[PDB]
Amino acid sequence: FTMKYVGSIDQGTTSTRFIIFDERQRPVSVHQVPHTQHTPHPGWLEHDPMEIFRSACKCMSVAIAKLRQKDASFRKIEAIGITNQRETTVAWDRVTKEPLCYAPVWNDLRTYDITKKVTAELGGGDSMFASKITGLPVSTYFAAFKMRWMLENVPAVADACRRGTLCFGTIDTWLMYKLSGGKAFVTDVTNASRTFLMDLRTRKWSPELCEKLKIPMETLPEIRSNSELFGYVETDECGVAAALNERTPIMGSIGDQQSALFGNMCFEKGEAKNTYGTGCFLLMNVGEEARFSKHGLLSTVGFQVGRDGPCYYALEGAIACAGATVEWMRRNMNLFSHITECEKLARSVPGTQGIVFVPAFSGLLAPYWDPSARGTIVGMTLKTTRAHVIRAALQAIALQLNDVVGSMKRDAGLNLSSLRVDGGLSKNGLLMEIQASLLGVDILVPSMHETTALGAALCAGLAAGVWTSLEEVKAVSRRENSWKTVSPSGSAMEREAMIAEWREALKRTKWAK
Amino acid sequence: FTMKYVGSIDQGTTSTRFIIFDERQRPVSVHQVPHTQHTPHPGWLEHDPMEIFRSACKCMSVAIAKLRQKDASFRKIEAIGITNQRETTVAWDRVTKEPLCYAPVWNDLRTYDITKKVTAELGGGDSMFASKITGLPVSTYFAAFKMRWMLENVPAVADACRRGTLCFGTIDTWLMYKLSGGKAFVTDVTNASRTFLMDLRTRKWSPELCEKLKIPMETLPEIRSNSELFGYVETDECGVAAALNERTPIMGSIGDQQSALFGNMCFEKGEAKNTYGTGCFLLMNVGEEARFSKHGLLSTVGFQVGRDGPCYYALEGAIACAGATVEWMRRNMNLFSHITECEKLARSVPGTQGIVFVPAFSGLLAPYWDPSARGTIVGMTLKTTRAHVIRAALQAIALQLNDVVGSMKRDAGLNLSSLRVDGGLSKNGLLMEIQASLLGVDILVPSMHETTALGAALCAGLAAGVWTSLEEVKAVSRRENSWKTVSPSGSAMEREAMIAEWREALKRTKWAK
Ligand SMILES: Nc1ncnc2c1ncn2[C@@H]1O[C@H](COP(=O)(O)OP(=O)(O)O)[C@@H](O)[C@H]1O
Ligand SMILES: Nc1ncnc2c1ncn2[C@@H]1O[C@H](COP(=O)(O)OP(=O)(O)O)[C@@H](O)[C@H]1O
Ligand SMILES: Nc1ncnc2c1ncn2[C@@H]1O[C@H](COP(=O)(O)OP(=O)(O)O)[C@@H](O)[C@H]1O
Ligand SMILES: [Mg+2]
Repeated sequence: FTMKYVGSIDQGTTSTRFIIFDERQRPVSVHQVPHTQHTPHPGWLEHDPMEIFRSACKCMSVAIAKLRQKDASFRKIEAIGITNQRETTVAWDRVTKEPLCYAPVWNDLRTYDITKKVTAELGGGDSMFASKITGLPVSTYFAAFKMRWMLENVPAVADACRRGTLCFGTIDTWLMYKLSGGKAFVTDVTNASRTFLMDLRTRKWSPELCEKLKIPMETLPEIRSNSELFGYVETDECGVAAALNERTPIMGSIGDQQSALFGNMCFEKGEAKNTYGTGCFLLMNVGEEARFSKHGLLSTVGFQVGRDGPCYYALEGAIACAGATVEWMRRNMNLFSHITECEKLARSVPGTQGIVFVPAFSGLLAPYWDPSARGTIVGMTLKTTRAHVIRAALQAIALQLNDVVGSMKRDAGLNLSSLRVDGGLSKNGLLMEIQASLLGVDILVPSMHETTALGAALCAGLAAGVWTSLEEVKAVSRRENSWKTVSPSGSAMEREAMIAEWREALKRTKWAK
Repeated sequence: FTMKYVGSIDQGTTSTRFIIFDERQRPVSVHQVPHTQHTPHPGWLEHDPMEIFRSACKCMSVAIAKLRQKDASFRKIEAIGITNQRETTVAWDRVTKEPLCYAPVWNDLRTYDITKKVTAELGGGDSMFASKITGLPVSTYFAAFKMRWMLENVPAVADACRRGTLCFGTIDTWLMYKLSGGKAFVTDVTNASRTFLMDLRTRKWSPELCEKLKIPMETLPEIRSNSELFGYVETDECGVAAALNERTPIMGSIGDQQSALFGNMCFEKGEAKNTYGTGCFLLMNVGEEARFSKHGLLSTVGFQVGRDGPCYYALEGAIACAGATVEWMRRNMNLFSHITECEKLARSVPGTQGIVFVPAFSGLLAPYWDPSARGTIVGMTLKTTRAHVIRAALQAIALQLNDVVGSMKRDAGLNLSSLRVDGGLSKNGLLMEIQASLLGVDILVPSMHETTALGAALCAGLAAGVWTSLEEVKAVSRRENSWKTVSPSGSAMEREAMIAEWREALKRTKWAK
């Protein structure tokens, strides 16, 4: 009979995408719509919630139209999954169905003042004071502090709060709310874990933290798993309820990085995913028992398939400048013109030969949180060329991830089994070879470019019966979607010497204000 | 009354050049002939003395032939001045009139083993043991150690020493010897001050230093001033005498850096010159009393006009990578296509916005000696561009000079009156402006920049009576050749910030070994 299709909304920081998958886990139809990156002040970033909603709607109707062209028997989508940029918080009124203000992005720094105040007055100076509850440090990124800011600075948000019509929610909630025409007010365990308001292990809202951070629990949605019935697409914007035909259940919701972990089949303990973009996030599945960090890392939910399915937890490490570093060498420094020359020049030299380039342009994150760190090159002679500098940048990305991986291994008591990588820099062959040799792990690069989107589609498809088990999911994946493997090709001393050289260079990165 | 002309032989590390000046101090003819750069062993550099002499004669006959084509008033050259690469030492036989080997160049490093031996055995671990006598530390550069190497390693030189036919001479002596047809064996006070054999206070050879270093006084020439009769040109090697037509006296001899000091009219104490070339050589007139450094700067003779005349001393400082940095950014780093873009890109930004680039590619010299220092960049953000790196390099050159100048001012017990500039990077308007703001003195840019050649021509012309006083020399210069004056135009906090950043960066430069 006809193919079963699963649709995935991939709502990213810069754009929204709807991707329709079939039973082969193959992306058969795609549409993308970008949205506005509002920066009203320095360090501020916010998105127009209604623009994001309309973008998703357009993506759906266009992708549906394109598929019916390829398959005329395509009448319905079995279920829809959502995957989203995390932490970004929307504030809306439950009567007008409208947002009270623009949504502060995960990246936004406006919450700095509140962040300081929380650590000092509630944490007594310790930013890790609630880390055994949330798995998180006090930071500008997490949803709670953005909520507090909107209560303190936006009169309309406080007006909705004082009346009792205020709703707070991350992008998954907002989308599910508007897609349902105001009928659903829900969130998944992964998104909820990024709010600073959820107990990580019990996966329930914490009244202790909600009251301390002055957030009314009346403004918070219901927490569900990643794979179950969330609601139904009940909106004719932009003709989506029509474009859909059979009434379509929303059955998947999962944070973007977690969706990548899931979509790359990282089901076992020690299986990890590094998602490349401007920076990169590294997530490792640490098993069913939550692991807490002594070395800067985040403790988060990996995935939970079903209301009482096993919850797999993860450790998370972020480094800020990856793809941005390679482009920096291009648009800012003129080291190359085409991004194909980047690897060509880097491979044209036997080594860095004395130099180390620490591309800490936005400070040191990884495990060693040092906001004073800056971009720095040491050890240069007159024999130093752009080729050695580019290769040093590639070595640096590898060494930075090694610092994260090392920290993850110690925090989890678990070796990195294998590493999946996708995104802009996963194409760079030399970077992969250096990373594989330095980490001592196999690097798997998916030939299918839509593994982030696939995660939410897998969550929905499992809930909708398109796929019946993770073992079937894995079997279909192996049959349909190939991958390149990059194995270690370096020596033991070659690694130790490179790290020792790296450690010496880090000492000189401090620059500060 | 007829037009008067003075010739200048400029014998450098890479080429020889004859420049004819008229009485207006205008360069009216020039020809350049290179000589072979012999590098038999790594770090070694050697010059064929007969090739250098042949080149000098070739340069003279061609430049003269060129002049009479375009100048009907040119009849003869009144006098010839010589200016030469210092320290480079020639060993020749007094009977064959030919060298026994090639001449080790000033930057040649074959004398390292001997230089460590002198510091150990004669100095007692102190390389400054004869600094109060010579003004120099024990170093590979200076002639005495090259002479010693020739007696230890070259059998012909050791053999000539036995018979009493061996002559040691710096380039001024070798040329003066061969030009005269073996009739003159003399050196000027500036060139002699670079042998490690002259006493600064007496301006004579030190019997004790000759005794200690086993260099017989039979091998050394007679020390004279920079301006007087040395001899006559009595050779027709490349048709030179014929070109000269009339008999021509050699009336000027001065080391290349001192010649720039003289060419730039630094006749008064407090007046300084800097040659912005591949590296920087800073010379400051310290007066009629020798001033000694505690910052590793060299004490030397600046000039002496006339037999036993007033002897003005100098302090000398150098930086390794000035022009070499600008070129390095172009070829090795692709920061710009060719020379003109360096200034334009650097000017396009108001400042360096936090970054510091310390181009210590071959260590730090000046008042902070550190061979372990390497090329370093600190403070980079994603806002940093190639333009910022270029401007930072220019700032770094100026900052290094500021440190050298400061150290000179303290030891000499005098303020910097003004800085005259030449070399090539003096054409960079922004570099001059930054330099002026950092120093707090006006910077003088001669529109006639053949200043090194001018010094020897002035020396010869003063002895020949073409110019009758230093006061008239300046008057002619002021009337005929226009100066560009660059006044300090910075902010107290901007200079304060630039120096403070520079200071921090220097601490992060240690790397080598
Ligand atoms: N082996 C297959 N079995 C069933 N349907 C398929 C198969 N291959 C392609 N299709 C269908 O053909 C349409 C076009 O997809 P296409 O771009 O060819 O997919 P792919 O490139 O992944 O094979 C889609 O609707 C897809 O479901
Ligand atoms: N139910 C199925 N749907 C699609 N392909 C299947 C199925 N069962 C087995 N296969 C096999 O999986 C392989 C992948 O097919 P397909 O995705 O069409 O390849 P392509 O990359 O050319 O699109 C084929 O060799 C096919 O025989
Ligand atoms: N001390 C110096 N004086 C003048 N130019 C120098 C010096 N050192 C390096 N240079 C560079 O060499 C070029 C010409 O100098 P030149 O006198 O021909 O060198 P050399 O002394 O080796 O013959 C200039 O463009 C300049 O950048
Ligand atoms: Mg196909």
